[PDB]
Amino acid sequence: MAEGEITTLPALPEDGGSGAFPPGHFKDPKRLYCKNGGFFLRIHPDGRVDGVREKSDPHIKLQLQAEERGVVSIKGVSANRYLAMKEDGRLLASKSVTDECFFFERLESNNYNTYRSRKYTSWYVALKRTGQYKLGSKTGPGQKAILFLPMSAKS
Repeated sequence: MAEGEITTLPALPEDGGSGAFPPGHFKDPKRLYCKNGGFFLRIHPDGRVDGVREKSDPHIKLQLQAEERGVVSIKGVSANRYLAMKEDGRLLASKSVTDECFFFERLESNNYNTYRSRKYTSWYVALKRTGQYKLGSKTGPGQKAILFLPMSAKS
């Protein structure tokens, strides 16, 4: 009956944020919790990307990896696929990584993170309120769907 995996509750591990996010936190998976509509990102094995409020889904355990400075490659653990944004706006995942699998990460002044697309820095990643994936064409500033809260599953 224990909700979620190893519990969670609001916390703040490593309070030494005197800079940004140097290499030292991409060793454990990270749950992407969307503050808009409260929805956790979840990559299905079929590639279909969709968010869900069921934190008891071991499919939301995405393995992130820091590549260059500010660049971070996302990867699915159970899905075993790298997220990829198409050119029209359809988001999907594949076993082979590509140049569209990168996402410029940027932390704002609100403890909220923001993943911006690379091959398309003119659009950010954001889900809908019904748990569906918002087209990368309707995404943009003004919408708070960009306020993500990737919590590391340390403990």
